Amino acid sequence: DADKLPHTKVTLVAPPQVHPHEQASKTGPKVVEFTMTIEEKKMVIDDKGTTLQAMTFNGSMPGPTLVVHEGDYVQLTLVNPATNAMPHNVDFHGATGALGGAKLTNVNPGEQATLRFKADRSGTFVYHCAPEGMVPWHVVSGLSGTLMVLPRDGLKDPEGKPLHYDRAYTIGEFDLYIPKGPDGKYKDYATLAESYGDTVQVMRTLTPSHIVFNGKVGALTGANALTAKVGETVLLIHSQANRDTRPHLIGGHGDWVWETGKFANPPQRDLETWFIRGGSAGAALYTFKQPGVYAYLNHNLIEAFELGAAGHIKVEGKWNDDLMKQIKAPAPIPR
Amino acid sequence: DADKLPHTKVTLVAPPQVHPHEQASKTGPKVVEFTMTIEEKKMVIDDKGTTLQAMTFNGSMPGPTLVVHEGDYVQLTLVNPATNAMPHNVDFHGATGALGGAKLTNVNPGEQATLRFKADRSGTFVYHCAPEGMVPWHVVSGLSGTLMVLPRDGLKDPEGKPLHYDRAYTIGEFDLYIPKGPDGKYKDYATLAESYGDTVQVMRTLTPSHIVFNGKVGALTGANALTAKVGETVLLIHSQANRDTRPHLIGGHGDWVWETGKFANPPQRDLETWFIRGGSAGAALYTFKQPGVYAYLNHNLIEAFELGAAGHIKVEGKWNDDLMKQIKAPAPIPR
Amino acid sequence: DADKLPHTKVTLVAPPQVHPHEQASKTGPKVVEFTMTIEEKKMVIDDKGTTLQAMTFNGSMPGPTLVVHEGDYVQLTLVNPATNAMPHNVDFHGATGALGGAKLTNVNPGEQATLRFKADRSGTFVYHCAPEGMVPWHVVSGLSGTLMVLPRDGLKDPEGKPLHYDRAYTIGEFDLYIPKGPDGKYKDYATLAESYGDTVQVMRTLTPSHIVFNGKVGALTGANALTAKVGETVLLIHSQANRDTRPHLIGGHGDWVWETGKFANPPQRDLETWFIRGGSAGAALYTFKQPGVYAYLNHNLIEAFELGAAGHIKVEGKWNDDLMKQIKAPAPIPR
Ligand SMILES: [Cu+2]
Ligand SMILES: [Cu+2]
Ligand SMILES: [Cu+2]
Ligand SMILES: [Cu+2]
Ligand SMILES: [Cu+2]
Ligand SMILES: [Cu+2]
Ligand SMILES: [Zn+2]
Ligand SMILES: [Zn+2]
Ligand SMILES: [Zn+2]
Ligand SMILES: [Zn+2]
Ligand SMILES: [Zn+2]
Ligand SMILES: [Zn+2]
Ligand SMILES: [Zn+2]
Ligand SMILES: [Zn+2]
Ligand SMILES: [Zn+2]
Ligand SMILES: [Zn+2]
Ligand SMILES: [Zn+2]
Ligand SMILES: [Zn+2]
Ligand SMILES: [Zn+2]
Ligand SMILES: [Zn+2]
Ligand SMILES: [Zn+2]
Ligand SMILES: [Zn+2]
Ligand SMILES: [Zn+2]
Ligand SMILES: [Zn+2]
Repeated sequence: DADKLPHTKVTLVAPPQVHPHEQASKTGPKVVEFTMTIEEKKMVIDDKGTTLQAMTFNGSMPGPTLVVHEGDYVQLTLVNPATNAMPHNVDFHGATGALGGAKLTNVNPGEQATLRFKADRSGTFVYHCAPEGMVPWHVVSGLSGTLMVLPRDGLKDPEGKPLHYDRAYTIGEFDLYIPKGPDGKYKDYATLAESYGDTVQVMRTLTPSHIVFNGKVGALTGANALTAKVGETVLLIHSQANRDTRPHLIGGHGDWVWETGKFANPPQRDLETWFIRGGSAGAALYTFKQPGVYAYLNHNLIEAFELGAAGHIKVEGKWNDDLMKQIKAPAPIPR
Repeated sequence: DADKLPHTKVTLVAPPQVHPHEQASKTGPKVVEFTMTIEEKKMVIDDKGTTLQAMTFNGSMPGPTLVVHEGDYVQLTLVNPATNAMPHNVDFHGATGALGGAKLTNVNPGEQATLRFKADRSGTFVYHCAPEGMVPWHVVSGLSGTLMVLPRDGLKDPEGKPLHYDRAYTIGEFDLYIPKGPDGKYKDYATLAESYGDTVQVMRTLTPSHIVFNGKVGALTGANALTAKVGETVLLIHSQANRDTRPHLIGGHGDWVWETGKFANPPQRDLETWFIRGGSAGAALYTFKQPGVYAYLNHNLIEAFELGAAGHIKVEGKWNDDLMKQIKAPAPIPR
Repeated sequence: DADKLPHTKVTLVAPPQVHPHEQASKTGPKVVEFTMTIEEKKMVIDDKGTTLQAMTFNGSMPGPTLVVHEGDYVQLTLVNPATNAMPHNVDFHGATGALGGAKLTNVNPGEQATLRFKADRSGTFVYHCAPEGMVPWHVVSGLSGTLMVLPRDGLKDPEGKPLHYDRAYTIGEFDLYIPKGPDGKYKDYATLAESYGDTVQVMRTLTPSHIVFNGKVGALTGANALTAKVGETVLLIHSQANRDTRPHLIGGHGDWVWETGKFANPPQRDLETWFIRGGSAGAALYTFKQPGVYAYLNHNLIEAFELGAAGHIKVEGKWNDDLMKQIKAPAPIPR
């Protein structure tokens, strides 16, 4: 019985970080409380100055990652401020009933609601907005993120041995549908409502103009690259709420991967490239053995290098000649 | 030896139902006899009045589901009436040899043939027409369905424990390629042969105009919604003979799923969204715990809500506040 | 320590064959030496005379398959002759560090380099060229192939029982992006550099003009069909370095399949159609039980029959009436 359990309040953090949490816990079930606020905002998504009339949870794409343990209850307060123009709600793939909660969280601008559900299944699960008659537009404009429900005794390999991570990162991949004018340049709209009709026409072609990690081309590069060090194990959470993708770490692997994202199933090992189905989140563990700059990308290489689906991980530490060695550097062909 | 076994005759039923059958059986192997008749027919596929020059098994899209047990023999009589214009045949992915049977069932209008094959592998398998030189057109125009071969001792979980369903439903998803004229409206053709050339041109773009469950937009809604009740376990069979899809139950899950559709492999549990490869059938079990109207859809949300890949399940019974509760209804933001 | 182990030199062979090798071996770890030479060349890819300005490893699409055992070291010499125009390198998905080796193998025309890496993970893995700023163009123009790393004690089923193959075949599937002129005919270019700008524009549509096995439409048909015989077990290696595909054997199955391509994971059995993610190689075993001409294809049937993704296997031996029998040949409908 839920209203008799202890409550705890969690403060969310912006992607690509994930808020502090315990993996294996001796703690009993809790009601874990969160809040999120919708923000409609225009956003620059590429190096040409192209804009998207965007819709976000807490101001970011993706929304923040929420983390609980199997058997906890999630209690979310969803706020839709009067500065917004549209109605919104939330569907948790991790929940059971009432269209994932969407039927109980319909909030017009100026309103809020509170939902509770039991997180009775372990894994990474998508959440997204789903207002009647406007579902795909709200999703592709930026309203999605991940709930992670960890098993109470932590992650396990196929033989039941313990697995861990030292840091977690969250990557949301967004297929965007930006309209063009008769001059062949991308259109810039004064309001969110004015972008609607033209955007639906692009969507129906099923061809994205851009595909970006965390809100823009190059979001996870330069000063904003992911980081790690040799010997450290990282969890990479990858959500795609609308379209399939195929993650790959250049110079690495997926040591243990749940591509369907559900921790009660055995992971697979040694993957070069894995597959996240549109409408889900998956998770990969990797332990760095070499330093350097890695690329993490969608391995449809057109989607990655032409359309935007790629980022960087900068890894410090000591080079290992046993794993790889330059025997002869590039030099003229002997004759 | 097959011609020495008992024969039984089965009467097929129209989708989305599946004909009565036993799951676990003590019965020994049988020769199980079926008949199907091809019908070429023009069909309205959307709410605008758009038509498809269609080709069907028994008058429906998909064709009916055929159910036998591992070790039975399937003996099908295929009839091509003289009212049809084209030659046809059948390829069972469940069979071994002769292009799945296609080489032995080539029937011109006015003809019939009878094929027998051993159903020696368990799972859900696609069948489809495949006439030399015209294969993709006949498949995308509607000629596909599912053969289910159940293990003799019923379905099993990864630990070998028994699994069951109380009702089965069959959903065929069809990517359609309808041509347009210079005014930008869909074309209506007087005959099947006249649609051919224009349709090939659309197909080569790889962009469907429509994607529909069971023959039309909204086929599985209103009076024709699927039904169930709290406590009941349903099997959802999903076939796609030409193109990938990603099934999802809104407010539910896949309790146990064989996404590749082959029952001798362990299922996965707790899936949010699964993946049916073009050219296959997969199967999901779910036990309802909450009443209400669920949506069952392809979670490329453009494909579902714009192009047609979505239906409804109406579930009766008692609401469960432990799984989900509205703590505070939508109301003004406190100030 | 690698520079203290025995060295062996291997001679590569052209696809669809794979060079002779042992499956299970009592041999200890070796440094296994290979060489490959890049060849830029114009190539006819269809029956209309269409050309591709191509880039290849050893003159073929795909590149040759390299085979070692888990714990061996791969030592490759990569040569870029002065007759070529562009810089090249190599990224092995099977390797750890330095962008899979790409950072250590940058060779301008007239140069060569030698790389060594430990093949410490079993499976089939893609290798491909990846020059800074030009990655997708070099990959889709033909620069990819497969490294197979076999477990030291051979392939195993989910229960640890031994599995074998009698012959191996390697199939590379290539999505091509050929530009058209204002008359709607495919363009023919005098040099590789002149095709670049127009080709990028086609790539960004994400719609291939052609999809071919081993370099052209019908590559693996007629005199160049694959072969086998009843009772023989074949391994079919399928690589796709840029785009998803869904292999199917018409009249057969995947007896045991590693669709993600990594041999330390249990295979699945009885598959009708499997899935190779863009940016990977997978492997299927099948034992022929019936003679005849099989088709092996991508089961997006438009991609196979309209765009080129299909080949043939000719199988000799004795027909088996227990598995399949024509009960009644095509004949007039009785009245
Ligand atoms: Cu919304
Ligand atoms: Cu959803
Ligand atoms: Cu037909
Ligand atoms: Cu087929
Ligand atoms: Cu290159
Ligand atoms: Cu790669
Ligand atoms: Zn309480
Ligand atoms: Zn509280
Ligand atoms: Zn907890
Ligand atoms: Zn819409
Ligand atoms: Zn650690
Ligand atoms: Zn980069
Ligand atoms: Zn008989
Ligand atoms: Zn009989
Ligand atoms: Zn039976
Ligand atoms: Zn055709
Ligand atoms: Zn039941
Ligand atoms: Zn609906
Ligand atoms: Zn040495
Ligand atoms: Zn040597
Ligand atoms: Zn070896
Ligand atoms: Zn490029
Ligand atoms: Zn053998
Ligand atoms: Zn053929």
